[PDB]
Formats: sequence, structure tokens, C-alpha cells
Amino acid sequence: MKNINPTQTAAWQALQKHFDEMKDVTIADLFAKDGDRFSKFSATFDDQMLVDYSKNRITEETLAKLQDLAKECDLAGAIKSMFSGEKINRTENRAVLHVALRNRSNTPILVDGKDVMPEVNAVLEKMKTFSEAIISGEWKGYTGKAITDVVNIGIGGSDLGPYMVTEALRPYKNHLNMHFVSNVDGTHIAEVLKKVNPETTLFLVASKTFTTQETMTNAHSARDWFLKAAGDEKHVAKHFTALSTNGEFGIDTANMFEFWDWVGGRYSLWSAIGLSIVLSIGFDNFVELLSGAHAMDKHFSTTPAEKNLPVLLALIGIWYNNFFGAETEAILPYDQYMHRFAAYFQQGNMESNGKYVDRNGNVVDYQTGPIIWGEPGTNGQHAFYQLIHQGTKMVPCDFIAPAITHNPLSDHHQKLLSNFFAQTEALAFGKSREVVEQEYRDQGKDPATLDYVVPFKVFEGNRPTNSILLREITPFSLGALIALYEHKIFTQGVILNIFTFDQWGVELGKQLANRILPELKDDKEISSHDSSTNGLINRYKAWRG
Amino acid sequence: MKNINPTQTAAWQALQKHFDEMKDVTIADLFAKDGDRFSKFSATFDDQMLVDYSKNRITEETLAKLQDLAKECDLAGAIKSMFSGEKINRTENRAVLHVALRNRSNTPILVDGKDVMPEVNAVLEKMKTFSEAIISGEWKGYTGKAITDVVNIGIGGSDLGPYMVTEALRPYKNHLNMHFVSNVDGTHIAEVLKKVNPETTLFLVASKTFTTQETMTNAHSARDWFLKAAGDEKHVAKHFTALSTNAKAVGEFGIDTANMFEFWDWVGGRYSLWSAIGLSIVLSIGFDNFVELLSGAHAMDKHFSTTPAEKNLPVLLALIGIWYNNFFGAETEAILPYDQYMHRFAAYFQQGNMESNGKYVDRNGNVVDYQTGPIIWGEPGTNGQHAFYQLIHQGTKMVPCDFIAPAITHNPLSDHHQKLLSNFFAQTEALAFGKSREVVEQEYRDQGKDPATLDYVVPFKVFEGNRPTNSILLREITPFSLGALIALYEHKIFTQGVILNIFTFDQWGVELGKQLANRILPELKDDKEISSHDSSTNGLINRYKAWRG
Repeated sequence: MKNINPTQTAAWQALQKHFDEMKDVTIADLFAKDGDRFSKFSATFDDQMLVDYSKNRITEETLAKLQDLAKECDLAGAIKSMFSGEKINRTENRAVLHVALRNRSNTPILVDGKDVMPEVNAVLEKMKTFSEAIISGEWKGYTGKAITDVVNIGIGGSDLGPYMVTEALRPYKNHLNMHFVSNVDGTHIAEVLKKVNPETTLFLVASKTFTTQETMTNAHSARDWFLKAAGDEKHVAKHFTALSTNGEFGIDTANMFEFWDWVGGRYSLWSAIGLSIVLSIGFDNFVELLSGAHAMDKHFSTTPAEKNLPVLLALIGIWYNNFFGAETEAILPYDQYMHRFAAYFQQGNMESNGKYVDRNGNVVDYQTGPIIWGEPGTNGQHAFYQLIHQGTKMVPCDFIAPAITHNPLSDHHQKLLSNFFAQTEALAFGKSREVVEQEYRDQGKDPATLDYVVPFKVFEGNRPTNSILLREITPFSLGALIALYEHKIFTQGVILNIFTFDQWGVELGKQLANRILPELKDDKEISSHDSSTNGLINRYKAWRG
Repeated sequence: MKNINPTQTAAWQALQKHFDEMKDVTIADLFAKDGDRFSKFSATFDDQMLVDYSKNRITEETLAKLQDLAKECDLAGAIKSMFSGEKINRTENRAVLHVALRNRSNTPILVDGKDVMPEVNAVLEKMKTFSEAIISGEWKGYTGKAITDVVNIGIGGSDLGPYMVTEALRPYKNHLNMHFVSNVDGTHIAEVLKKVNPETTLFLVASKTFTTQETMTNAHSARDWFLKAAGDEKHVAKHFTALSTNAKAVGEFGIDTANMFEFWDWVGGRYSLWSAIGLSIVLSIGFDNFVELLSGAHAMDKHFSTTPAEKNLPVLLALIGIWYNNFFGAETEAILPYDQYMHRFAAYFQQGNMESNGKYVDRNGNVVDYQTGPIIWGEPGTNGQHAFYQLIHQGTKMVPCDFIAPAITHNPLSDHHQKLLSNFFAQTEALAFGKSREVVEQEYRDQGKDPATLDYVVPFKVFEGNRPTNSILLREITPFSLGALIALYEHKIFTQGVILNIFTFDQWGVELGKQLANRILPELKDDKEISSHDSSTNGLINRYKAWRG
């Protein structure tokens, strides 16, 4: 696929001059000029997800020039290269096919001359029939009891998605109690072990590689704990399954749910790694989750760029990331269930596009991926919005909300939504000194005596947002929402000329921690490192317990 | 206190020029030129909290110039003003005295000529008595049973502190099951109410005005569920208390105003866990431990108020942060505790830091033309490491990180802790020093491979390092050590506020959102098409009416 340096193109030069003309233009002005602005800068996916990008510092012209850049970088070809199984993960020489995982239409997708769909579909059928055995109570523990608790053990890609989605979709859950263990910090597994009974608990050891130190440390601790009660290791097979590839660990071959190298960790909840999702909400809802991503995959691969939502959001993201130079993006779902959605995308986005060497192997001199953060509304709202309204850093926000709650109480939801609508309105348009002063007059006060407070109550506004309204958070709509960002992330990586699907940047810390661990196993003064590392290691030895 | 524009000082200018000479200097060279660097760029608080700021892009000279800036801005006077009860919160005309809340020494602190310590101590003695009656099972619910569950209902400062701290200190907890509700999203309260029994559940409604919309919406949904079981509002007093000063509203709710625990307007929300607002902390870990939390904050208070600037940890961190915020222009700071129990620590400081210094008008009423508060984020190690560290090591944004870890775990388990800590050590080492292309090529050669045939990968394995960090090693996370750690950051935030010439203790930026949502709520009730706002607010509101059922 093409490896075009976006900064050296004519479209980039044109975006540069446009930015100079645009940089002080105001969102309030853009709305003042065009009364139908919302209808020109919004679109709806599948009659259920409205994406309103109208409160942005953009004109029809900005989008056109940004579309010129996507075309110059051959975005259309990159998309076709991904969906068809071309081996675009060049540093690892791999296909990138999380789209095959949810390919409900079952069109063949080839890797090394072979259709991947039959194996994709076999693992799924296996997850269905396994989940039925667990959920129905047909599958029994070692003392002949039904499973009540399922404990996922994994880190990164094997943890954030399954945790995020089972939380997001609690309204769809069955009776099984779900736990997600990931930190090597012992408190994580210890806090779980003390709540669960060895005879009714199912562990899933999730790990692309099955070598990860954290996951295997945790899996071994769970194994040990289990055996302290069960006594005999023949019982392990009723209580442990694997989500990976590697068996002497003690897991029945038949208990191994496989996935493939062309499945990135941070794009893996759709595969065998999603079993904890299947066990929590059942196989049908999992398939609904797959179906939603699929419909969004279809939208992305067949919709013309001007009406293509992943592209539009990607392009708007680039305008701020690369022309305004904002470092961050906030993701703010007005939905407590979705309290882990921002966190998931910290890996989805930052591990994909947090890169500095281009597809041609050259260090870049322009910005790559942004820093993703956020908490759900209204929680985030009462923590850190002060800075978003009145700080000195521009933070583009995505506000997300369902029209329908799963927990309707009094007027909670209308109160929740009123903030959803109000915050973006506030961010865009602000509140001038004259309005501030007029409020003080309406109280019979003379604002001239209030210079100590008045200037601090002014909101400059002009702060951009997207708003995403869905009918309701369903497995299907959530599936669609996740993939929407997956493909924004894709689109940004193609344009920024980087490799969105590898992650060599995690290596050095693992290798450095590898050298350090053995040094902790004696009572000796360490001096093989720089003076800081030495200092900290030696103080630890002096203070440890 | 003084309101000096930092950008107009000789110190600011000497820093600008120093940065022009420093901007390309690497941490590797800083460490190679002086083997004693660690010892010159680190200090320990109270024989228990080592703060290592050596892996930073700083020299002795950088620190001298940053100190010069704090002097020119009268940091010392500002500190004396806060601690003495001067009304430094000028936009609201208030004192700023969270230091009084934990002032164990009981030296008088006067506001409007009156010592605040008596009232402070009186609320604490009342929290003590109440907590003992709850914890001991002496206080019975409407059916005569001891309490088993405590649900806190609050937003922002009434939620983040209590929750963060009860989590961080779970090893010190008693038998009480704690719950924290804050979102106006009905899910939040609903998920709690389905897991608790009305006869053994105690609610804490945390809200100074006792009119806060989210909190009172939640409190009222709880009252409703409670009465649907109890059948009589006379039992409210056994199951609801208030952290508030509005006696009229509290009493009307059905709560015995004897169980109104109060605080004062010189207690900011985002500094309120040390007050009445921390009742749930007292209930979860006991009054003894809460007092240890207090004493740890007080020891840090003494440190901040009495240590020379050159060894004053909140000041040093604050200055270093300013070097990156204002001279490097980094937008963010990550707080990364290698401790699962502290998983809400970073989130806590998104408020404490960002609502504090996320400001754009200086203390003289003039709009700033320089950077103020940074954006705070983070997840506990090792989780964040497998999520976002790729961008911190290999992205194009510089992210100063504070790595934090205890040397003792409360959950010892084979070699789990040693592994945890090996990551804590290794990550800052990796970020400071990196890994050259030469080293990468040598690794292949030693495999007997020809790195010339490996162009498709070699360039991508190079770590250019020179990414700064602080490392905070504690003996152990205790109520005391945690009290001091929270206070360290509170005073870092103060120092930055002072220097940056802004108002650290107000939050006028929250008002607009609130007035616009107030206008919008009644419009959500009918089926009328809405056209009272901009086209987009209208469009979203109307789509919502089409889709809501």
C-alpha cells in the first residue's frame, strides 16, 4: 500500500494556508452565517447513530481540502488492502484482519491463498457450545456444582476490551459473576480469589502469546490457589480454559480457543479473546456485537469519503492534531456502563498511532497519534471540565449518549441528557463579559464594583466537539461504535504514514525489567545501572518487607 | 499576596535563554557527566517517601533559575498567606484552609479574627462518635439490625476523594461494604440499590448546599427505594445522614440534624476529603486510621511550610513541572502508581489539579498569554504499560510521568511484588536512556543475523529516550503515607498556581454548562420540536425526542 509523507504533498500546503486563514474564525460565527449548519455537518449511521460534527472549527472548504489530503495519500487503496487480507503489517509481515472476525456475510478473505472464514467460524461455534454448557449449568466443577463465577486473566488487549464490553453491556448479562484480573500487582488476583469459591469458578487465561509475564504469573497463582482445595491436578480441566495458541500448564487441548497472528491484541475482543463477553451476555448478543462492527465495516469500505463517518472524524482529528497542534482528545460518554470506553481507546488509539517512524522507515518531523483520555459524564464533568472551558489547552471532545436508558428512574435520564446537550453548546459559544455584567445588573448590582470577580466568569468558547447520539447502547450499536473508532484510527494511521498495527515500543521496558528482576532476588547492592535506577533499587532493598 | 506576571520577570527571561541552551541536552549525557547525579537530584520525606527527580532534563543551573522565579513571584509570602487564613481566594472572598482540617498541632488559625480549630475538632469528635456507633453495630436500622453497607452520594469533590482513598486503603478496612454513587445517570444508583438491603444500608448525602442537582436526584431516588421498603419516613433518620450545612433542607429530607456533619466555605470541594466529607473514609477504615490520614497530610504541611525551597519537594516538583509546561510546552502529566489499590489516584488529581489551575485570567484580571494548568491522566502500573506506554516511548508528544510505588505490598504473593517493582524501575530507565540503532543492530548480529537484511524492522526498534520522569518510592502505602502523598500534590498545585499568577481555589468555569442545562431540561419534557438554540443543539435535542420512545 502507498507510503506517502503527508507533509510533502500539495494538499498539505493548501491545508496550511487555509489554517492561516481559519485560525481565528469562531464557531459562533460559523453558525451565525449558515442557519442549516447542523444538516451540512452531520450524518446518521444505520438509522440509529447520529454523528454531529457541526460544532467544529471547520467549513465545507476545510473538509474538501482534508478530503484532498486523504485522496493524495491513497486512503481508498489502503482500505481495500486491509479488507482483502494484504499483509499491511509490514514490520511483522502480517495481515490485519479483525474485520474477518466479524465477517457475518462470510465472503472469503484470503491469507496465503487460504480462506480464513472457516476457522474463524469454527472457533465461534466452539465458543457458543462451550458458553451454553457453562451458562446452563451443564458444565460442572470438580465437586459437581454449576459455575457461578468466571475470572478472566489477561493484560492489555486480552483485558480492556472484554472488561469494557461486559461493563458496557451489563443490562444484557446473565447470572454469572464476572471478574477481570490483569495487574501483576498481587492485590489484583488476591482481591478476586477472596470472593470466589474454588469449586464454582471458571478461569480463562487469555494471552495472544501465552508467555506474558503478568498473565502467566497471575494464572499460576490461580492454579496454585485452586489446587490447594481441589488437591488433584486432574481437576484443573474443569476450571481452566485458554484463549491463545500454545498445554503442560494443564489445560485440555479441547479447552483452547484459538485466534490468529493477523488479530492485533488491541483489536481482539472480536475473537476468542471475547469469550468472557460470550459467557456474560450469551452467544446471541456476542453475535449482535459482531454484527454491529460488520455493518460499520461495510459503511467504511463502501461509503464515499464525504459521507464516510470514520473518515470524517479522522480528518477532523487531523485538523486539530496537526494544524492546531492540540495533543489530546477527550472521549466522554454520558453513560455510566461505558465507564471504561475511554480507557479501551487509550490502547486502541495510542498503541496504534503513538509512533515516530514512518512506513518508509524514516523518523517523522510532524505529529502522530493524540493522547486519549476522559471519564464518563456527568462524572468527568464535575472533575476536569473547568480546564476544558477555561484552561489554556484546546481539548477536542467526543460526547456520546443514548436516547434510551436501560435504568429509567424519575427524571435521571433527562437530567443526564440535558448536560450532554448543554456542555457542547457551552464549549462552542461561551459567554461574553457583557452577559456576565448584565446578570449582575438583573440582580440590582453594579458590575463596576465587581471587577474582582467579573473577568473570571467570562467564557471565550470556540471549543470544538463532536456529539454522537445513539438510540440506545445495544450489543449491535456498541459493536458499531467501537469499529467506528477502529476505522478512524486506521484512517489516521494511513494518512500520517505510520504503522498502526505493530507495537515495538513496548519492548525496551520488558527487556529492561527482565534484566532487573533477578537483581531483586539477592540482598546485594546493585550498581549495573545509571545512578538513579541503582538508587531506587537499593532503597527498595533497604525498605522491602 | 503578590500577583506577579511571571513572564515579565528577569527570572522568566533567564529561563527562556537557559532553555534555548538546554532544549537538546539529553538525560543520558546528564547522567554520564556526573556519577553522583541521583544524590544531587532526589530527597526523602520523613524516612519513608523517596522522591527521585534525577531523570529530568535539568541541571543544577536549571533549578537555580527556577528557584529565582519562585522568589520573584514571592512564593514564600503566598505560602504564609494560605496557612495563616488570609482570604487568598479573592474572586469569592474566602480563606483557603484545608491545612486547618488536618492541623493536628492545634495552633490557632484565624478567620475574621476567630480561631477555626475549635469547630474543626468538634466535627471530628462527632464523626468519631457516629462512626463507632455504626462500625460497632450499636446503631440499628429500622428493623433492629446492624449496618452492613454504606452508600456515599456526591459529585466531584464529594465523590473523588472518598472513593479514591477508601480504595487505596482497603487493607485498613473493616467489615463495612462501601459504595460510591455520583453520576446523575440512573444506572449509577440502580446498580447499588439492587445489591443492598434497605434494613442494613446507611446513606451519606454529601453536598454543602444540599440542593446539588445530581446528588439530590440520587439521594431522592434512594429515599424513594427506602420508603418503598420501610413504609414510613420516620425511619429515614436511621438510614440517612448528611454532609452539609443546610439544616433546614436536611431536616426536611427526614434526616436528624444531629447527623448533619458540617464544613466551611474555606474548604474547597476538591480539598474536602479531610473534612466532614471524608465521613465514609472514617466509616470504612475507622477514626484512628482517618486521623493517621490527617497526620500524614499535616507532616507534609509542616514540610511545605518550613523547608528551604531547595529541598522542598512540592516546590521542586512544581518548578520541574513548570519547566515542561511552560518551556517545553508539553500539555500533559501522567500519574502512574504501581499499585492496583491506587487505581483512582490519577482520576482524583484530574479534579485537584485541573479544576484548580485550568484557568486563563490572571490574579490582576488580565487574560494570560502563556500556559496554565496541564492536563492530567494515568492508569496504575502495570496496566497502563500494556495500554498506552507505546506512545510515551515512541510517540511525538513528550509525556513527563510520575511513577509511584511502595516497597511493601499488603498482598504478598510469591514473586508478584518483585515483578511489579521491576517494571517500576525499568520503565523510567527505558524512558530516560532509550536504545540506539547500533544496539539494535548488534542484537541481530549476535543472533548471527545480518541486520542489513532487516531494514523492514530495525528502524522501528530504536528508542530515542530522553523522556523525563519522577519516581516516588514509599516504604508502604499507609493512611499516613497516603495522607502525605495527597498533600504533596496539593502543594505542588498551589506552588504552580502562585507562580503562574492564577486563582487556584475557585472554579467559575463550571457555571455556564450548568445554566445551559437548566434551560434545556424543561424543554426535554414535551413533544414540541425545539428551535431555541443553535441549529446543532436543536438538531440533537430533536433527534433525541424522535428516538427516546
